[PDB]
Amino acid sequence: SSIKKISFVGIFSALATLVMFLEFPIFPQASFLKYDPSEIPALIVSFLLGPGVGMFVVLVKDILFFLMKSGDPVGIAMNAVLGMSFVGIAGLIYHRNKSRATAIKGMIVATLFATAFALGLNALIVPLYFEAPFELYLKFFPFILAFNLVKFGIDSVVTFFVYKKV
Ligand SMILES: Cc1cc2nc3c(=O)[nH]c(=O)nc-3n(C[C@H](O)[C@H](O)[C@H](O)CO)c2cc1C
Ligand SMILES: CCCCCCCCCO[C@@H]1O[C@H](CO)[C@@H](O)[C@H](O)[C@H]1O
Repeated sequence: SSIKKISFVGIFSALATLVMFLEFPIFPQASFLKYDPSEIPALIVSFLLGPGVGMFVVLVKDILFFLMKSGDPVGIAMNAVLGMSFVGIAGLIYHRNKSRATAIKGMIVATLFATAFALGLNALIVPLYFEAPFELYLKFFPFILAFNLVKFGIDSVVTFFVYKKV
């Protein structure tokens, strides 16, 4: 209820900023791809309060996380760009047919989109970030694909066993 909800968002984003400190590289080769489950707070916020609010959370989350981990602008900007895209799409699908069907149809789609958005993004970033030629990206390609497919897929199914578990 306005003031009651502003605080709810504020502590959930500050909750996600916390969870972002258990980030681990999962892939030993790809030390740049690091998994954190902080996209599960925003996915919950996006379902209750709307797609724009969910992106606001991951936006402020990564800003705070960047203020505390000052030294990864492009990486954090990548996580913010991919993160905002994951929740806003999942929020939008859920948000015209309250039917629980749109909950998973949005997560299946959002997981696929954010995965595709990551490959296209890294295509002109992994060359630029490592100041390398385009072939390095292609060495990393199946790991970038498997990562964001697993990261957002896990976040999709974990948020579902949160709604289930009630
Ligand atoms: C080159 C680079 C590529 C990244 N690619 C992805 C990605 O494909 N999917 C994802 O979820 N996060 C990705 N990240 C997010 C990363 O785990 C997070 O931003 C770390 O905080 C990097 O500092 C990427 C980060 C960098 C630096
Ligand atoms: C609007 C109310 C929503 C409920 C919020 C309670 C906490 C967040 C939901 O799940 C939790 O998230 C953590 C971080 O990702 C996980 O580590 C943890 O295992 C899991 O239990």
